[PDB]
Amino acid sequence: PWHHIENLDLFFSRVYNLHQKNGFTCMLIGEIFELMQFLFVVAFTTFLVSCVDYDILFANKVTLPDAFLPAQVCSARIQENGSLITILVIAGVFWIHRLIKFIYNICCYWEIHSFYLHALRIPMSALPYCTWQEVQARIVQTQKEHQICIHKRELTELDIYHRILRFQNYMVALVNKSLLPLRFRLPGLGEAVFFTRGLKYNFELILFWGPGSLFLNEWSLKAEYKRGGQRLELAQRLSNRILWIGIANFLLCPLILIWQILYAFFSYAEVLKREPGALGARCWSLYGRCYLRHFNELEHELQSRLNRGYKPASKYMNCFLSPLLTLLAKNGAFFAGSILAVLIALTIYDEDVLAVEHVLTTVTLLGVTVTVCRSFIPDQHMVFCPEQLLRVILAHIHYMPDHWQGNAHRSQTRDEFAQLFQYKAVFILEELLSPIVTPLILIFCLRPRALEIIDFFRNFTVEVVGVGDTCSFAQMDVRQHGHPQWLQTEASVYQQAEDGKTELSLMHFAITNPGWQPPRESTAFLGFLKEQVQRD
Amino acid sequence: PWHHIENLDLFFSRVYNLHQKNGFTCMLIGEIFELMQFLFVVAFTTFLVSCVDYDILFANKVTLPDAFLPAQVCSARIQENGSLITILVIAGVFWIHRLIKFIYNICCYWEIHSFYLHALRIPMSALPYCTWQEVQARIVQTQKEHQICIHKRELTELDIYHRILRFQNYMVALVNKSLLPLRFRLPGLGEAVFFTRGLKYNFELILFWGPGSLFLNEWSLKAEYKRGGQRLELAQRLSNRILWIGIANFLLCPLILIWQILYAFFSYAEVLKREPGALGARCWSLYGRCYLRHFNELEHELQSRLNRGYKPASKYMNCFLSPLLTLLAKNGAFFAGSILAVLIALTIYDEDVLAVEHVLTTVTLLGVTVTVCRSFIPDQHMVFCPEQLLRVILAHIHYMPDHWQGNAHRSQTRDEFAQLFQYKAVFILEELLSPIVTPLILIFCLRPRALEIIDFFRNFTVEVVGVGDTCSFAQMDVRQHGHPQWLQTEASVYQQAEDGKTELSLMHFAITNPGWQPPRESTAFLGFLKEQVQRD
Amino acid sequence: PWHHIENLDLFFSRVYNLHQKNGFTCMLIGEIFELMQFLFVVAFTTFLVSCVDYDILFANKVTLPDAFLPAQVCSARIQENGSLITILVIAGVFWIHRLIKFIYNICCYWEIHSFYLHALRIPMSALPYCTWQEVQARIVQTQKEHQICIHKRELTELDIYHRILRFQNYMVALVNKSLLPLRFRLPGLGEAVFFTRGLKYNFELILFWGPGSLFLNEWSLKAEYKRGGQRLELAQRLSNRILWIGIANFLLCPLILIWQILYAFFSYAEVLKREPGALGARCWSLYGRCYLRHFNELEHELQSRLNRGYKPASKYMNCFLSPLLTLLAKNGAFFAGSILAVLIALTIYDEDVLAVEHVLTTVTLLGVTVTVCRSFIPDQHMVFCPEQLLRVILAHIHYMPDHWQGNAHRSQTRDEFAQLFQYKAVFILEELLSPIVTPLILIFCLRPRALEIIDFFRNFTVEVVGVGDTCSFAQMDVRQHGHPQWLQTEASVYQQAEDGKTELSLMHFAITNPGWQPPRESTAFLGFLKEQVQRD
Ligand SMILES: CCCCCCCCCCC(CCCCCCCCCC)(CO[C@H]1O[C@@H](CO)[C@H](O[C@@H]2O[C@@H](CO)[C@H](O)[C@@H](O)[C@@H]2O)[C@@H](O)[C@@H]1O)CO[C@H]1O[C@@H](CO)[C@H](O[C@@H]2O[C@@H](CO)[C@H](O)[C@@H](O)[C@@H]2O)[C@@H](O)[C@H]1O
Ligand SMILES: CCCCCCCCCCC(CCCCCCCCCC)(CO[C@H]1O[C@@H](CO)[C@H](O[C@@H]2O[C@@H](CO)[C@H](O)[C@@H](O)[C@@H]2O)[C@@H](O)[C@@H]1O)CO[C@H]1O[C@@H](CO)[C@H](O[C@@H]2O[C@@H](CO)[C@H](O)[C@@H](O)[C@@H]2O)[C@@H](O)[C@H]1O
Ligand SMILES: CCCCCCCCCCC(CCCCCCCCCC)(CO[C@H]1O[C@@H](CO)[C@H](O[C@@H]2O[C@@H](CO)[C@H](O)[C@@H](O)[C@@H]2O)[C@@H](O)[C@@H]1O)CO[C@H]1O[C@@H](CO)[C@H](O[C@@H]2O[C@@H](CO)[C@H](O)[C@@H](O)[C@@H]2O)[C@@H](O)[C@H]1O
Ligand SMILES: CCCCCCCCCCC(CCCCCCCCCC)(CO[C@H]1O[C@@H](CO)[C@H](O[C@@H]2O[C@@H](CO)[C@H](O)[C@@H](O)[C@@H]2O)[C@@H](O)[C@@H]1O)CO[C@H]1O[C@@H](CO)[C@H](O[C@@H]2O[C@@H](CO)[C@H](O)[C@@H](O)[C@@H]2O)[C@@H](O)[C@H]1O
Ligand SMILES: CCCCCCCCCCC(CCCCCCCCCC)(CO[C@H]1O[C@@H](CO)[C@H](O[C@@H]2O[C@@H](CO)[C@H](O)[C@@H](O)[C@@H]2O)[C@@H](O)[C@@H]1O)CO[C@H]1O[C@@H](CO)[C@H](O[C@@H]2O[C@@H](CO)[C@H](O)[C@@H](O)[C@@H]2O)[C@@H](O)[C@H]1O
Ligand SMILES: CCCCCCCCCCC(CCCCCCCCCC)(CO[C@H]1O[C@@H](CO)[C@H](O[C@@H]2O[C@@H](CO)[C@H](O)[C@@H](O)[C@@H]2O)[C@@H](O)[C@@H]1O)CO[C@H]1O[C@@H](CO)[C@H](O[C@@H]2O[C@@H](CO)[C@H](O)[C@@H](O)[C@@H]2O)[C@@H](O)[C@H]1O
Repeated sequence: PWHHIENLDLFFSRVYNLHQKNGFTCMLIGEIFELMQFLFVVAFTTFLVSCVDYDILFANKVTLPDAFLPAQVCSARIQENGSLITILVIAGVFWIHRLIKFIYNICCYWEIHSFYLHALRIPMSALPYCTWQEVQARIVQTQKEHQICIHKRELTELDIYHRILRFQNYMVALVNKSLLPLRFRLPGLGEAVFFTRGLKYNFELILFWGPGSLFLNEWSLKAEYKRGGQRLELAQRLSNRILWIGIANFLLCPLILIWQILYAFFSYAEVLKREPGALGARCWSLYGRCYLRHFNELEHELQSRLNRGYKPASKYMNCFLSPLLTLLAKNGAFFAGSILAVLIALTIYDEDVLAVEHVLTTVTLLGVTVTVCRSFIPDQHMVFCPEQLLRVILAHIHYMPDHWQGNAHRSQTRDEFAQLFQYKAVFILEELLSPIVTPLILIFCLRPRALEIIDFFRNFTVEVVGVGDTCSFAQMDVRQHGHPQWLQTEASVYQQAEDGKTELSLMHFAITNPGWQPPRESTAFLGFLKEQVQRD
Repeated sequence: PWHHIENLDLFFSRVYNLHQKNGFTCMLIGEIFELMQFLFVVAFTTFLVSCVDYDILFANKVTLPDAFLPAQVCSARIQENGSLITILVIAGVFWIHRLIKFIYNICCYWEIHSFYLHALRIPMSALPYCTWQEVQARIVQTQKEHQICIHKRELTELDIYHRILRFQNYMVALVNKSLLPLRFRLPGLGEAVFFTRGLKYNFELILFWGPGSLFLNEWSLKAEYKRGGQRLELAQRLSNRILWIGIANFLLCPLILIWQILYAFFSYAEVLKREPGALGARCWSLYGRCYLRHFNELEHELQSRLNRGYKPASKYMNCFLSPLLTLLAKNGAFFAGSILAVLIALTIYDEDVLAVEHVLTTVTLLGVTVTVCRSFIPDQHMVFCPEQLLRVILAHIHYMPDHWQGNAHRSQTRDEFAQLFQYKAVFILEELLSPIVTPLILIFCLRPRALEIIDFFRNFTVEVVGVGDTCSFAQMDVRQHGHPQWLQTEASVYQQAEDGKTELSLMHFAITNPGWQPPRESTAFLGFLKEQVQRD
Repeated sequence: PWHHIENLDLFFSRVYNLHQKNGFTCMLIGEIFELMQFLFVVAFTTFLVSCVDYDILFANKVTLPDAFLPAQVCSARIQENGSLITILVIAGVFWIHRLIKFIYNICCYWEIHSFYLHALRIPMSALPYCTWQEVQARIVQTQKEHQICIHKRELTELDIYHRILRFQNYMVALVNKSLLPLRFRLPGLGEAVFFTRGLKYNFELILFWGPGSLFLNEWSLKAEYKRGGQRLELAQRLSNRILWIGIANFLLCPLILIWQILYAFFSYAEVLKREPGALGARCWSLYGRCYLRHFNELEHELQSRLNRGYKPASKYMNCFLSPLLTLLAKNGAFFAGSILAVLIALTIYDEDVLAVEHVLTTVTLLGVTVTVCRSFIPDQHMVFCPEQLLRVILAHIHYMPDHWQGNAHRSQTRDEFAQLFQYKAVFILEELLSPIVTPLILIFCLRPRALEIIDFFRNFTVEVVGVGDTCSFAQMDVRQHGHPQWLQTEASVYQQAEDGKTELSLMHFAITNPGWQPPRESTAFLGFLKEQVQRD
């Protein structure tokens, strides 16, 4: 609760994170569990590889520990493996770095916990039931007593938003203006979108937080990037920086590939054996979390919007069925159910139809076949309405390409709605492929864009008095960043928010935070909008 | 895409069918699968009857093909069966007729495929996502360039409807005016309705397409039926025709009975072993598909209406529970679950309670008993609302007897809503009974109505300039076929659409096809209706 | 259908009960089943205790009846048990009393059956589909012909309500004004509510129907309780009466405890073995059936309101999840699914991984663990809205504390909504604990309130001309029993309906029974309410 604290972006971010992971104790436990999962994957894997005698386990009454070798021998058997010892040393160094960051993080989170209890007065018991809106209103009222925000002003409830979301507004504006290569033209497929967790991590490590990034403070852009001249040498320097970060990625490829595979296998294989159709359900697509996101939108508001609108979207995606697969399913079900009905009537009649060379395996395989086909057979009496489903999905989601509203029922619309909605299986596949795909996209597809990235960060970076250097769009300025088709805008092409992000983002903010005082242009815009809504 | 083609009814029907079975390839495959199902049922059955040595299979390690007899012996064993060889010869003749019709059909469908691609310009890829409305608008715009409709006029979008649905409007009007015996008074039951697939096939074979039917062209009624005189000799001729068609049915009874038995056995026996309650779900009742159908309503519009309104109807049917069966279920569940809980506690305690003469079979039978009873026990906390359920079911369905709206909750209403909604099990039973029941209804209950059928076809058959001879009701003429209670109508009794079919059918058509230009009386009617709706 | 019958409260109650248990036959069967369940529990239990030779059954091919001992020995083995014979004699005396009451009840119900058939003219076939509203309208029209209601007036449709619900309105008003101890302050828990079936039975046996109750006739209060004086001696007499009834409860404690144990064991043990999560579903809480109930509300109207509003309430209760349990579930699922995926991959690879000392039991236990955790893991994409859920729950339920409407999302609101909504498991536990808890609450917590109970029954008991002595609140008088905050009321504190029961109860009655003629003040109140609703 200190006066003139430190970097305020971090303080506010930590406060927000403490509200999200409901309380200090919960958060501490969550982090500890996160550290134990890594160590368990690595140690379980190295135990399975190195200490277990599979031959005795398989064939050659045997108790479980009859397989395991004694530690006095496991240590020697794992030590005489240069590749394994090297992977373990790199894994242990990453782990120790993560454990040290965790200790430092909890030592800094006890300070936020004391902030809550003593200056906000929200006990950790009343924190899960507490409405981040109420939390930040407490903070804004506290700004008087326990002084913060070194010496600029009183907090204005959007400052906190800018502090928590400075780099995320930059990502939103980068992806919104089609920098940052995502679309690819694969042979044998349409234009794929490849945006993963590792790729966005690399983009942020290149642009925002690193040794030689664009930013020096975490709230101020380096002084040269604001200068119009010397843009070409800056572009060359950025290109070399991203080249070498891509090469580090290419060299770390084997280790991250191993991690993604062990790890994929340690959860999704269980789910596969249980319910193989859980991976046929669809998830909201990291590209799509960044596309459908308003500018100053905290994570919980985006996710509330995203799951309010999830079941409409599943009803839409299941409308759409291929006739050929449906017919193949129907008829395979007929023929398999016929042979199975005959074999079942026989095994019921005499009961010795069973234990005939292949009858039992045949019954089981035929049952699996009938079940798969019946899962592919659409439910008769299914209401097919892709227009109203798309209308309600939009009402929850707020952003959609413009060539969707008319032709809701075509393959073009369905095909690029799957850009946003994504079978979970292609998610797991796409997270597996990112170790081997991220370096080459990073080296080849982004380095040509470095001169456009430099011009973005020079052109769209405003200095706001209290917060520092923020994105130019996240101001929610209807002027200078509007879009003439949605709407007064003093914005030409290249200087405009594409899918209506400025207008819809300002509306979403004004609706979610009713306490905020809207500037002149924003107030006039919202008033004219309300007049048009109530009039028309 | 030819000029002055052929019979246009067939051309249009084929075009519509090609749109429905989404594309030529899909349709071809579907027909091939339809041909392979027949051949598989017959060949699998004759293999099970004739080639398999059940004794060795049952009792007397044995591989599966140890049962089968060698073909050099299967041929002789199937050939020395006069009944089997005769059934196989009749089956093979029906098959060859169906295969020849299939070859002719695909040779005629390649012409419709070329029509699409070259004159409509809708590739087979864009056809599943294509909206029959858009397809027929293409057709109506094409009528200028690739000339069709030999020489009468330009197409008016209702001509295509009449062409595709000429005989189906006749069936709708026949069933609507209570010709065509459907209601029967069985002893021990209420008035049953027996309308099947085979019965309607026989009605159409008698009336519409045959050697000596009412129609000579497929678009023109024979010349004598338009004459008022000689009605009695025509009635006698029709009565003799239907007598001999009924006798052909009675003679073919054994073969169609065998077909229905086998074919139901295969599929529904599999479903029975899987989920015996799937046959307790209810389907929309061939009588009911013809009762709830508007006049000029293509199959996909009826089915869209029928499944939009399916779940309300299931919620209605499950409201209604017999108290005696509910009480018997509750108490049988109590006593069975009590004995099973005791036996389960014992088998858990010692684990040797099992392998006691009858304990395991008792546990299994008691589990089945508890599950059946719990399925019959209504869900407590079930909202019982048969008035609003009937209101929404009507909103989807549009046609309901008039003595339903008040007493939605009685046994009279539920009992004759099951005329339309029909357990799937009574559907399979009613399709099994049709081989043995259709000849006797056809000989006894319809031959007395022949003089009324002749008067129907003489009185209600208009000659419309472009289309030929169509039903008089399907014109959707508010005059001369109205109903005074629904509504100006110059229609007395016997000359009126009963359940409001004219008014509601004209409204449904005007709503589904917004491009159609409504005649004077229809326009005035729809305008007055809109004024009354917006006023009241 | 007799003229000047008997006590009319009983006649009307019986008529209502006959309508509820749909018909005489159904009702008779239900009662017979109720008698057979008691006898079966007792006889099955005494057979399991006394006649079965568990040693031979467990260890020492054996047919089931090899366990049972011959009756010539079972009689002697059950007779030489003083405790068992005593429990059986008390059980048989209670049974014989119940059988005698059943015979008398059906001999009195044949009279109501003849009443229906001959004076109301509703056959038992048309009775399940018959709408108690229609039944009582028949009754009110019958009041002219088959004369009833000895000589006061014609029936006014609220008289029947008072007759059926005289003592239940008293319970509603007792619980509504916080007499009748329900809230308790347990250590280690919040303020528990303990209101069971046995406790309310004891309250009614003390107050309403007994040897020396408050009422002498069933429709008239004893003459002394109307007198202001002698209140202290009446309070002492009531205190002694409730002391001795509590002591009878304390002495009968072992037998009712045995009954509850057995009876819960049978049914809920079966359900436990089947679906252990059925006991995690929530039920509407005997306290809560009495709290949410309007004054003159028959049982079926309350239950219709209670299940119309059940699924909203379950959606509310499940949008509250503890973060710590959710995190523990997620991570236990991870670690268990990881070890199980490894063991499953091994058993798939070689198939002899199985039959290794503990692998199969480990796979089963791990599967149970993963399933339990996945049940505790909240469904991602779950819409969390406790404000609109509470709004719709209120719309169905009509009564709620006033400090709920604002903070729908807190632990205070959830914690005292579980007062009304109650896991089924705590219901079964709370019905088990009532034999041992009811005597001590009855002796200690209610005897101090006897002087307030006397003042309640003296102050709030009006003599209405046709019905006799009814509760003062159940008149639905907006004056003299209103509440100034809801609303003209001439009611001070202690003389007012707390949660708005008078106003909302009068509204519910006027809406459910549209035929009733509302008195002056009630009519003016309802009119002003309608004017305010349509105005604001
Ligand atoms: C110049 C060099 C550049 C090279 C850079 C490489 C970039 C890619 C590296 C990827 C990696 C390196 C680890 C490799 C280990 C090697 C050891 C050898 C192993 C041999 C045996 C770190 O990278 C992750 O780090 C995260 C931050 O830690 C980032 O998100 C930040 O996180 C927060 C901040 O605390 C804030 O929310 C915010 O700041 C960011 O959102 C991620 O964006 C990033 O992918 C892997 O860590 C990852 O593990 C995966 C599960 O595989 C985790 O999955 C997630 O959570 C699971 C449930 O828990 C679910 O299962 C899974 O569905 C879910 O998705 C990831 O979350 C991540 O933890
Ligand atoms: C040739 C030079 C190369 C040297 C190594 C650098 C390699 C490049 C990355 C280095 C990297 C991890 C390694 C990447 C993971 C690899 C995955 C696979 C690897 C194994 C397969 C270590 O990060 C720091 O580690 C420090 C030591 O631990 C180093 O000491 C330095 O010197 C000392 C004195 O001068 C200083 O006192 C000391 O403070 C310095 O830090 C630093 O050099 C380094 O920057 C960066 O990761 C991390 O960056 C941070 C922001 O920084 C990210 O911030 C998160 O999100 C932001 C929200 O907006 C906010 O930032 C923040 O709210 C949030 O927490 C994290 O999400 C996190 O991901
Ligand atoms: C003077 C003499 C009069 C005698 C007339 C008899 C009238 C009754 C005969 C009935 C029969 C004779 C076959 C007997 C074989 C004997 C061989 C011996 C066997 C010994 C071993 C033909 O009759 C059917 O023919 C159809 C046309 O082919 C008709 O519909 C037309 O169809 C289209 C046009 O192509 C157009 O849509 C339109 O024009 C009509 O809608 C049907 O109405 C008619 O029932 C049987 O065929 C039938 O098989 C059944 C499944 O049993 C099929 O079931 C349907 O599809 C299944 C999924 O695929 C499902 O399982 C099933 O749920 C579903 O219901 C039927 O569809 C039908 O194919
Ligand atoms: C004592 C005389 C008796 C002779 C036999 C006739 C027996 C009566 C029916 C004969 C029957 C099948 C047999 C019934 C099935 C039996 C089931 C059980 C049987 C085994 C247990 C064969 O139909 C034709 O077969 C031809 C040869 O294959 C014959 O050759 C003739 O002579 C040549 C030169 O003069 C000519 O060139 C040749 O074109 C002639 O056809 C014809 O006689 C016969 O009409 C009719 O079935 C079929 O009728 C057609 C419309 O016709 C129905 O149309 C469908 O729906 C309509 C949509 O609106 C439209 O029509 C159409 O869009 C659609 O496709 C079909 O749904 C279909 O069902
Ligand atoms: C001075 C002395 C005072 C002492 C008073 C004690 C007060 C508590 C006694 C409790 C007891 C004494 C029996 C003990 C047997 C001892 C024999 C020895 C056994 C050794 C081996 C009678 O008490 C019950 O009697 C009922 C009336 O009969 C009362 O409700 C009235 O009922 C109607 C009127 O007919 C009218 O609706 C109305 O008037 C009241 O609503 C109940 O409120 C009362 O609890 C037990 O009876 C009970 O059995 C339980 C199931 O355990 C029954 O459960 C219910 O139905 C089940 C499905 O059927 C379900 O499973 C269960 O979920 C459900 O809850 C109860 O319903 C009840 O029948
Ligand atoms: C030291 C004296 C003690 C003597 C014994 C009395 C003990 C106290 C209760 C006695 C009790 C059962 C015992 C309690 C259960 C115990 C559970 C565990 C026990 C074993 C562990 C027997 O009830 C009666 O039984 C009679 C004989 O069978 C007795 O004969 C008497 O003398 C004769 C000539 O003068 C008379 O002709 C004869 O008519 C007298 O009845 C009476 O004394 C007794 O009142 C009362 O239970 C019952 O009360 C009735 C209303 O009364 C309740 O009414 C129900 O709900 C009401 C709706 O608003 C309405 O009333 C009604 O619509 C409905 O039906 C019932 O729900 C029911 O529960």
